Amino acid sequence: KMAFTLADRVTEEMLADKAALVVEVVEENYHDAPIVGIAVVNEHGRFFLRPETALADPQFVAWLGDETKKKSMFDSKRAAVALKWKGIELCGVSFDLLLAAYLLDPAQGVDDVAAAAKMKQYEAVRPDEAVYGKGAKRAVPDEPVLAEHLVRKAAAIWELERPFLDELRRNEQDRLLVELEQPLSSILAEMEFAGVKVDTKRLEQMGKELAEQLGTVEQRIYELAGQEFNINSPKQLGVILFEKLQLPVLKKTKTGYSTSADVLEKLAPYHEIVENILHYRQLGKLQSTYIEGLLKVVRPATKKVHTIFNQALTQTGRLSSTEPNLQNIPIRLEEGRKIRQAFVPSESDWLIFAADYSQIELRVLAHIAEDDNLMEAFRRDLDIHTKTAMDIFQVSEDEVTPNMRRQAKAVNYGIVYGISDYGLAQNLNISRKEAAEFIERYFESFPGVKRYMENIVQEAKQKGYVTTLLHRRRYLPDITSRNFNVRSFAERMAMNTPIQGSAADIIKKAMIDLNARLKEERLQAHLLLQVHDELILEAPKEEMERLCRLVPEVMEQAVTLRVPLKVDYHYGSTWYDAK
DNA sequence: GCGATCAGCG
DNA sequence: ACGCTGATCGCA
Ligand SMILES: [Ca+2]
Repeated sequence: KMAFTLADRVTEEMLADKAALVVEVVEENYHDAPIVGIAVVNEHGRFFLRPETALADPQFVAWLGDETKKKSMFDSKRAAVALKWKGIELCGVSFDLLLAAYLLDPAQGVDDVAAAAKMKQYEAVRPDEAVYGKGAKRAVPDEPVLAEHLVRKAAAIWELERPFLDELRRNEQDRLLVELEQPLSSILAEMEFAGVKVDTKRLEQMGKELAEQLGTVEQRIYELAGQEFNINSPKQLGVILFEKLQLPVLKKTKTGYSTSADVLEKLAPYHEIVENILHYRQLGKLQSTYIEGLLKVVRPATKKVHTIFNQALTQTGRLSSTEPNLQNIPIRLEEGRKIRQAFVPSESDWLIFAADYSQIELRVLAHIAEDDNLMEAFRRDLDIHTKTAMDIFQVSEDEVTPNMRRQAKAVNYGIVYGISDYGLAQNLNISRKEAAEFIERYFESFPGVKRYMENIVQEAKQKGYVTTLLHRRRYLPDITSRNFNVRSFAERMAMNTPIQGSAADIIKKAMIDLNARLKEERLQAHLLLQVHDELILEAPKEEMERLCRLVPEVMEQAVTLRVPLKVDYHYGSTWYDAK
């Protein structure tokens, strides 16, 4: 019901200098995954290609790698990375319908061409799920069904570029797509394909020593509990703590007794068992997620892990990392932080270089709210978290422990993002009127932040959305809901999203500037990971001293704010040592 | 499949 | 009753 050529060979009219291209990878994880078909729509017509012929044709391969041949795509990072696993470079992507839909409305959840197309009343294409099936029924259909689905996606992309571009322009989002999100997409592709090298012997050795500490703590719990149980069974664990040992019930869940770490810490005066249960969970988390979980996804021949950075998922414009998540590798507890010793450079006498922004979101907040005292504090490079710990625990800067600082950190962001006196008292273990008086005092010193929090909520009520400094957008229909709880959650989104989102815009700008600068200095250094406000690279040890001057400066100059941006940096033999 | 939980980011 | 995530696991 749509006309196209089922092509055998590649012809010159398939290689026009502007086209919609579909390079279909059905597997969710596209690393080293099969390419099942190719479709091209251009001025000359519509074409389906079998990949075993087009990807071995030198004229088609050259066309893919020629940046003057412009391609409109959906999810071009997926195609680019699977092509790299075929030894093929894709260049010239001038429109990515996934990123365009994500900028226009991140809450759509647009996961395929049909879902983006529906945004513009275009419906002559089917959902990917209806063509391939789901779960155990997933299959590549017969070639004519596949060829028509891929051509319909390409024709949809061909039609939808212009209406998407013109709405992006009306939102002031068109330079965000073309100068930020599309260039970042190619940089993520390289990072994911390069991967990160893992010391599997060291990981395996820690997993052995963990399995032995786990058993010990486990017997000390059973003995403290009188009997044995499934320490992972909330039914059983709840029965032990709040019936057998008769500990107080401080919190319930929708299913029963709460056993979260916040509760278990408040019960430590009552019984020694709760601190052993905490230690047990922590050692079990390291074992399942970060030992077994990481060994499960290492590619054995190279000892590399290849994450996928989802660029069109978070409601704020942050990235996320999946399979493995390399953005939540432990760091705070000493036992967990040693996991970072297994992350090593991919070549001998290379090193890991990490740089990160200091207090990025409070600096963004200072700039956006134009708070006099908050701006002045950062013009003095004050460490607000340490300063806040001193104020809370009535100590000196000498006696600010890392746990007090991390505590003050949660208070600093909590207050500006709408923490209540109740919530503050539960976090500090102070009375509820002391928490409220503290909150009033903090807004006495930063009235401009208070004003911004009110202004941004009223602006979200009247506009229907909030924006970031580079014009990312988030719609907030619930901001006018009549239900008090639903409306309150939306108000705190209006306070938080412009700040977190602007901080995501800034570090994405830095990654793009950094790559251009690495290239102009002809350095071998390349990005491996982004962790929200941190960039991790690897480079020959001979480039470290240049990177100590280049990277901080690039990051600090990514944008110009009314306060300076501050960047800390370390390097060494493993990720562990690069802090 | 989902909720509770916990690892990270602010 | 601060916000944004992803992984594991039990299942109330
Ligand atoms: Ca930081």
